[PDB]
Amino acid sequence: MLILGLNGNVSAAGADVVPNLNELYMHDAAATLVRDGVLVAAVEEERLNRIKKTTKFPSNAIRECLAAAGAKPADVDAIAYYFPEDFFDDIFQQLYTEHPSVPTRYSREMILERLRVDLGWAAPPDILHYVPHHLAHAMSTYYRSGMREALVVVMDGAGERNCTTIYRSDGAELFEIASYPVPKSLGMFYLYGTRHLGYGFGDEYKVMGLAPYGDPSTYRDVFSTLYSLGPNGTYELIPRGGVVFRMTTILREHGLQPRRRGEPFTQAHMDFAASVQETTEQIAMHVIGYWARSTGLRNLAFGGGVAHNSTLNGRILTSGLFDEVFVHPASHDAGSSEGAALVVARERGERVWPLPRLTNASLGPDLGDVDSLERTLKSWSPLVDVERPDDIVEATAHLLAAGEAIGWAHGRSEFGPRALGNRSILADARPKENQTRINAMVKKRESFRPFAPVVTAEAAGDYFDLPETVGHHDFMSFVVQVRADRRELLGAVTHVDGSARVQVVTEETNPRFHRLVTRFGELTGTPVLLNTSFNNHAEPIVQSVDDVLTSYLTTSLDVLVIEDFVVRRRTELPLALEDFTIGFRPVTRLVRRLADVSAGRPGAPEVSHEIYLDHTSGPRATISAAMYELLTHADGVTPLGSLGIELTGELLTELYDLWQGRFVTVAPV
Amino acid sequence: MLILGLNGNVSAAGADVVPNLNELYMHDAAATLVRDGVLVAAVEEERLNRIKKTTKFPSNAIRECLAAAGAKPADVDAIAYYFPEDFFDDIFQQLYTEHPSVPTRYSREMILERLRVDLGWAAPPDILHYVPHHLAHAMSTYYRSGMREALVVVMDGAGERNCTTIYRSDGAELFEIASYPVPKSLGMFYLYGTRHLGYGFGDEYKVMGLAPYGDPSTYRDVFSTLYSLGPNGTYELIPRGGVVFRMTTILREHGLQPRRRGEPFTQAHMDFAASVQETTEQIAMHVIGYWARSTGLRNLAFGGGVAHNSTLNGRILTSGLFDEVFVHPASHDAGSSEGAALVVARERGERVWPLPRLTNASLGPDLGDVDSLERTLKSWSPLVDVERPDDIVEATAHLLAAGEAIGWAHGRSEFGPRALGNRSILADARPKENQTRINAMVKKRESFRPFAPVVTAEAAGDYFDLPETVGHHDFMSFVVQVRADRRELLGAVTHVDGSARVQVVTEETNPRFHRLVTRFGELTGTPVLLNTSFNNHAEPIVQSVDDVLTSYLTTSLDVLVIEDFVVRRRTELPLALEDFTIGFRPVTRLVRRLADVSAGRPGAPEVSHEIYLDHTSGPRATISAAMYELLTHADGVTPLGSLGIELTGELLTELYDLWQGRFVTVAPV
Ligand SMILES: [Fe+3]
Ligand SMILES: [Fe+3]
Repeated sequence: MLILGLNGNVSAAGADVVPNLNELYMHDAAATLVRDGVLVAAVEEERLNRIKKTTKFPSNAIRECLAAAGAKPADVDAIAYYFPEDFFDDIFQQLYTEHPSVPTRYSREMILERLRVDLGWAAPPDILHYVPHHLAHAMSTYYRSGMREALVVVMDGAGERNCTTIYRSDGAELFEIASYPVPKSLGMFYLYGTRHLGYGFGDEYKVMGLAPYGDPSTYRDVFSTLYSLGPNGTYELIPRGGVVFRMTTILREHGLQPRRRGEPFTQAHMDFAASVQETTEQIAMHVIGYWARSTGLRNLAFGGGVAHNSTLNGRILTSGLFDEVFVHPASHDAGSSEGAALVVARERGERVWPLPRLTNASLGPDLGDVDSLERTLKSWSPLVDVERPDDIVEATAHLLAAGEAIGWAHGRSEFGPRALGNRSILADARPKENQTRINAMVKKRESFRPFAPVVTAEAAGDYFDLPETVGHHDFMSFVVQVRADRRELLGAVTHVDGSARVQVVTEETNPRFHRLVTRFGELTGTPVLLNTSFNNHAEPIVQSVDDVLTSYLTTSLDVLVIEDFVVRRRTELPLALEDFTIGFRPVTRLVRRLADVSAGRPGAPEVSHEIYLDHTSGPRATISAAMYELLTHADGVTPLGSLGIELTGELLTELYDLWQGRFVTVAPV
Repeated sequence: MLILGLNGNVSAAGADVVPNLNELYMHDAAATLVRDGVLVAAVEEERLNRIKKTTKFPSNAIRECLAAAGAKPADVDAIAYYFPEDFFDDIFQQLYTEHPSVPTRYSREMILERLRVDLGWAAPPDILHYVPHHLAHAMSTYYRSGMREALVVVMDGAGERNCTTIYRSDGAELFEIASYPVPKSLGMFYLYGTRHLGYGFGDEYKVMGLAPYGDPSTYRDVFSTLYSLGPNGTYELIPRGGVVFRMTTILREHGLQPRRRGEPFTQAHMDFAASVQETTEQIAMHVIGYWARSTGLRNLAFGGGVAHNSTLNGRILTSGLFDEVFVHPASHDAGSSEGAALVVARERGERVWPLPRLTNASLGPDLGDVDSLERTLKSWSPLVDVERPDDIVEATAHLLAAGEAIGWAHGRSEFGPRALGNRSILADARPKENQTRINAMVKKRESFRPFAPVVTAEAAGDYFDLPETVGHHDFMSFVVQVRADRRELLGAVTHVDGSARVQVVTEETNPRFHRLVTRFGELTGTPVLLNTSFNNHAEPIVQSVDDVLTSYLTTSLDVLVIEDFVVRRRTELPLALEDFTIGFRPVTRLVRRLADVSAGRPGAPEVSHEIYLDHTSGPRATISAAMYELLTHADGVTPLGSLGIELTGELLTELYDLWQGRFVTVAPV
């Protein structure tokens, strides 16, 4: 049976269902394809529409999943949606009361319309089926664990009814044993803390990264008025919601004002981070500990968005409550779509359980074959030199050992937030100064951010203190201690408390990446690399050849390795664009705006030129009259060189700024 | 002692404190000036910035109040704000967590900055004082009643703590005896109902207008699951707030979807309106009845926004619980600003109580003197003919009796939502077809809307069944029955149940308007007129000469009476604008926008031209390339005739559309 699982809102490519549709309303849109129980293809819409954690309907994800799996629309037996229909339709109705001119169409109709318009794919209404949100999460987590018995815990932001649901397995089935209502959400608590630290939706892992620098005791007393642990795994949490969240009143009362975007981080900020992280662990371990003791289960499969807290995951491993713990690479909403697919297949009669443990998150589209790639690379030759060594792994280990920081792109893209050796930025794990270098210089972000190591399965025990409890480390789900005698050596990837978010790579999972790490260690003595996501500040992980080339050229990475090829910039900045086109993204908007900005009596209006990305939280940039004129010609087909506009260094430098911001698409003819 | 009272948010003229600042966040911004306890000047910011129920800081209102009262900034002893400081600062902090780049400035600083920037008025921080929201409401309502003892009830949307507060007077002081928390808000319930009917914030009185057409029994069973009345004046109301309001789930469950803007009203819609109104009355009378019986008080002073429900007010009169009832012309937040002023004066030592009953809501700016007006009118002569009869009241009664519908503007503008004979549209109350005519034709709105009569104090008992309980009818606060033997006669102002929102005008309140109504009755036999607000669909009540002339000329009113002058259009449409200027409002935005709207590979972007008003819920209009070009010259100074652009009928008709929409300011040189 072939099932398509979906999550996300219903918005088209170009405009949203409502103006500035809340970013909480079905974020991390994705599609999964499940064939006889096996996840055969999976990718998040963000990788394709280039909008971080997008809520847009995942049309592109569907197209690519089908092609990646060698399936056609007609092969799909059913479509599974990650939330119940009456809940989703309740949300739409709410929206419609707030926006009187938006037509009252419900989710079923709207989903099918998207399939029809974007994919030319019409189906009978009853192809669509809907599933409880927590069950979707839980089925995904449990089935992908391969475990024959497990305590299965889902902790997130919010389902239709609960923030947290506890299940025990019963062979192929799940028995729900407990839940905690939406107001007790750890996900929502962590997000509030993240917003207080001057961040937004999606930035939770940054707070988790800052927390080790802080002292949880500075604000312990204040935090103790925000929650309590009760008997038998019960807890209370300060009730979110209202004109003013009660938490806001309390913080302001104690003299804590929220950090602004781009301000430095004080010790006070780090302390607050530590308090948010500590509080989250206290409650999560209170719940998990109680239910582990009560059920006597020693296998845990943990999911929902809170399972992306790898520090918490580490605490789970060291508690000694379990013998084995599994966390899915996509424990956020994108992963629950495949859980919906599993539920729907089961309801339809399919019996696939049990399945092998998921070991490989590389389920997105690949880069095409190497022949077509070589051809594409020739089209980029005004900007880059291309070489094809006898052995790409051999060449790459040498690049790494000589001290180069590289883009590394091959095979199918990683499903879930973590790069794992298919769309990675790589460098030596040893030099401590690589933290500043990859951050401040290459990615352009905050310096405090820690980096994650990858080690081979063969060498893991030589660098890390792996706990007695067996975690599955294929997806960087867990924090572990670096061996004390290796902390100095592993300068770029050891946090201030001696910890690291570790990727333990096996040959089976990723032979090329495993061989790379193996060879690097033969050359240097140390089979460990730094592995961070391949993206600048303005984009999600790169997906296509176009994305990879753009990202390489608009950051200051030393060199790009894509499939069999080594690619290096020919100049410092990619300014020779004569034979390149400029195009708009669906969300690009270019304006000449007039406004009378004087005080007193009205006077002559002033002209501004501006480009912006018309999605929730979309960036914006002032541009010159000359840039405006140029971009009126951004048709995605005409070469820049033959627009009869003089391509000055000034104009091209301005264009480069916009390319770096991803406001436009720059590609060869 | 001279106190300035303020309400509203802190936004500048041109942009809001945050993007798309919620319209609930301090709406109906206003300023009041209280001198030795007497309201000497009062006006809402909306009348000046031309934005309905604006949340913008009331800079213009302050300027005009000062000038209207013959005061300078330096004369003001203190500034009073209608909410507590810690509540307002809590709201800002909330906002700042949601918007990381907005600087964390608190209300005191931000208010004083507005005074400094907009008015050139600097003061020491401690000039500003803040007051509990319900006490502000209650002091305003009670003091303006002139009552020596009263039950004082405040029912609104939300204060900092309660939706409803009950007080009994103690001479000049108020003793709080009871409150109901914010989740029990009648104001919020009524707004939700209003949104379900395809309306928005501010439209509550439209729902109240529709309710008599409906049958409250159709949905009685459904509605009974939304609330209950308990012992001793207690009640429960369905808890608002959450992902989905529980009320939304219930409505959708029973097959009730929200009406879209501009759709026709079915019997089902009218029934729903009747249910919302009935429910509101059931609860309000449950609370008021209990407290009237418990306190034994037979004088009621009723305030807060729910006191603008004139149907409810009528039910209060007929209950027989009271001997006298007073409702302020501005019972919404604009009126509470003067309550804050009264509290602050009392705290500072002033003892003004008791004061005479408020009888006159005409406290805004006047139209200047008649000499300057005659001069201004000459400047409009390309568009209008101006005549100056010996006796304006005599001429006007004749216009009315001959069947003309008129604009009528004189003296100081009305404070609060109701026009009362200073900025009114007037017509014969007798012809039933005037309902369709003033609505569908002149104002451009829904046909169902009822119209309100004005009668003289001398004649009130001849047309209306005034209840035994004495209501103060100076401000159209109460609904009463039209005498059965006059319902047929008073065709334009009698609702389907025989009721009307009546204005009983005295000579003292408005001598000119009283004389007009008196003379009209001498001419026709019937001293009753239709009296509706002077505004089209796209604006609040007209304020200035410019506003009045614009409104007259951009609607299809027959004739304008302004002060001593009769003004008539020279052509059907005001197209001779050669000697007129065009200007932007502070919120006007004119754009040439590009976007690639194709599907498939990117292609050439498309150009759109558009003008919009950059405030929350601001209108927007597509315009032609030719209109765009023209408006680039809208400097508010250069005459249209000498721009060297050909003023075709087509272009001028398009301009007229925009003028009617208030997207631009059109005025003589
Ligand atoms: Fe989820
Ligand atoms: Fe209020």
